[PDB]
Amino acid sequence: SLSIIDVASDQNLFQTFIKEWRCKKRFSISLACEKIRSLTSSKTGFPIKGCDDTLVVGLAVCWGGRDAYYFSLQKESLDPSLTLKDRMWYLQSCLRKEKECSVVIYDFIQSYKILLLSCGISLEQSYEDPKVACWLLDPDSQEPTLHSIVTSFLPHELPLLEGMETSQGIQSLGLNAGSEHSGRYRASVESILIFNSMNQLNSLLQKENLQDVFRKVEMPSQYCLALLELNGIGFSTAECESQKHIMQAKLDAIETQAYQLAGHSFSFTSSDDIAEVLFLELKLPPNREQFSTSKDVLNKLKALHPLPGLILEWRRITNAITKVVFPLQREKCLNPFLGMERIYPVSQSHTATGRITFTEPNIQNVPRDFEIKMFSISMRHAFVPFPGGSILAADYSQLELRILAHLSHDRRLIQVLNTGADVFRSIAAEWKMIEPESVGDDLRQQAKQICYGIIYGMGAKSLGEQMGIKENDAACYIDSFKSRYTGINQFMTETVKNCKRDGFVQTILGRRRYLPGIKDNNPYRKAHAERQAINTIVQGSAADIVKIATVNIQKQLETFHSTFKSHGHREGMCPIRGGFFILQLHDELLYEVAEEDVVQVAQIVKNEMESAVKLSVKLKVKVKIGASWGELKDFDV
DNA sequence: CGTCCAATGACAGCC
DNA sequence: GGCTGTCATTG
Ligand SMILES: Nc1nc2c(ncn2[C@H]2CC[C@@H](COP(=O)(O)OP(=O)(O)OP(=O)(O)O)O2)c(=O)[nH]1
Ligand SMILES: CN(C(=S)Cn1[nH]c2cccc-2c1C(F)(F)F)c1ccccc1
Ligand SMILES: [Mg+2]
Repeated sequence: SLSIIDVASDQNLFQTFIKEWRCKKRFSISLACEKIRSLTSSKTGFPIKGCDDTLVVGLAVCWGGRDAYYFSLQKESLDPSLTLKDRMWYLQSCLRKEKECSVVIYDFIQSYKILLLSCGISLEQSYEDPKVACWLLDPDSQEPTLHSIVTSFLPHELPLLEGMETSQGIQSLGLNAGSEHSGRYRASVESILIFNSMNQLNSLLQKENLQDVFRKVEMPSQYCLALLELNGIGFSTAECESQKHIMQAKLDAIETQAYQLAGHSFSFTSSDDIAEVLFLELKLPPNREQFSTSKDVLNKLKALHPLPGLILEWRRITNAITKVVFPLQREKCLNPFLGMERIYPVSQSHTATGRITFTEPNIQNVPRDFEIKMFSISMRHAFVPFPGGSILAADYSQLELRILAHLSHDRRLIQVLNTGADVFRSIAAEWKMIEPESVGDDLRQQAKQICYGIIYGMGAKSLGEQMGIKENDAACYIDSFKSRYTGINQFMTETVKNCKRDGFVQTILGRRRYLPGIKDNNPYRKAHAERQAINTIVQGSAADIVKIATVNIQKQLETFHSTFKSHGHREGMCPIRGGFFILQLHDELLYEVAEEDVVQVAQIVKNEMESAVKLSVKLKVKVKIGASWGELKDFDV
């Protein structure tokens, strides 16, 4: 059945364990975490950052069968000759290469950060996370749990999870300290399960030709994101508090001016109070198909009364305060080693198309610079580098357009993209009948939504509502698009044809997203899967290229510079040196770079992004350096 | 009965 | 009166 071998209990048992561990090219580990329920428990270990009530008491190692070698990280040991420092030397020796070696870890990112921050050990091997392999086999599946992995890929070992309800809680069984069971038993069971399950997962990856995407792209991306979560992103409380005051002052002016237009005071959060003022008092025309106060209704009423425009601006500013300012100042944390405050978002790579997003908080959703008549409110000014550094931004110009041109072989789109004329400003120039140089960011952003909207199947009705024209007139723009770019339309038709035949779509690297609704009887559900088939290939291939570029940049930074890998590595152990990954923005990479290395990192980042993948269209990359996320300026190198 | 896609998440407003 | 999804925002 099961066998748990406490290797720190005997010297001869420990030396035999180290001698065998140093010969294994593949094994699994699972950290044993327990919570300090009482001071009388007399449990020793390493404290965890954030969860100070939780200790790392040990570690389980498994390299075959149902045998778990528990590595006790407690001060007390049955063999006092094996001091904790001796065990740390041997644990560090076996977790760092000299020599290919693969370590299977469930929730690799958290385990990597805990091993570094709590135990002072930096992993230096090849990493395999089973939850990432489960995502490659089906990007639309539910986020994996230890119980779900065993239920699907190792059903014979299901009784080993009885009693421990935490197996179905996404988080690692050994890392979930909220369990009442010992970390020794939870880690020993998990190491045996994730090791044998990864063998079946690796077999399924090889059958689906995804074993190289797993080792070269996805798992190295997790390592890059692990350094990101260790770095965090700088945060200026003063700048965030300053713009909060400017926004709260504009709200008071709007509320004062709105009440005067209404004749009385009303609640901006109450739609009934808003509907009574506009429709029952101001006698504004209700919508066709309805006392609705949505964004679509208020935009049609802006031209009849100034109050709808004031309500729309109140909601925009209030959203920037209640859902951005408050979470950022709530999640901020002091970093004594850098002498500044930072925010540490958690990455999320279990997405439908392969994009990367962030949680707690979602830095990607920080609002752009929007004008306020009092000026511009730039929430991104609050994100600053460390004293003596600059924030570096490098983004692909139009990555999804250039991938679409490379896949559709459209000679006209390739010709337009090879020319330095902005497509969005050219669309707005034809739209509003203005010169391209006179197109503002608000109009260019509106033309951007129209461009990608039409490409991914937006209908004539929605296009008319976007372009502010009749539905009959909007269908002519779609007809012109399907005639002006016959290569794109041939790509859209063949993709739906191939997805109806295969039942899935493939990105540029081979990742499959299964879309069973492609043959559904419902006309809305069937067309939704058709639009998903077009978008998953383009948007998914863009995510693949960015992940490739991120991995290559990090490989180059760790060779050009012998400094610390992340800000967490400086804490686990000199002025700051190099560039530090802080944020990924789908088609844009943000790095915190010291002022001395700004020029070299900009050249390293730009070269790796342009040479990540070879397409039939040039991958144009722009680099911008500034004193904050909102003060970025063009940097030509 | 809802026809661009992807994503997170605090409140109005529930059923 | 807690429990969603909805309509904010970003790419
Ligand atoms: N389907 C869809 N995709 C979008 C939309 N907006 C952005 N995207 C995708 C396509 C490209 C990717 C990055 O968009 P950006 O906002 O960076 O715009 P861009 O096309 O890169 O141009 P630029 O960076 O010069 O603004 O996000 C949209 O409204 N619909
Ligand atoms: C008729 N038209 C065209 S073709 C503009 N265009 N150029 C593109 C290169 C790649 C996609 C493109 C589009 C698109 F938007 F159609 F998808 C247009 C549509 C709306 C407003 C103004 C012009
Ligand atoms: Mg961009």
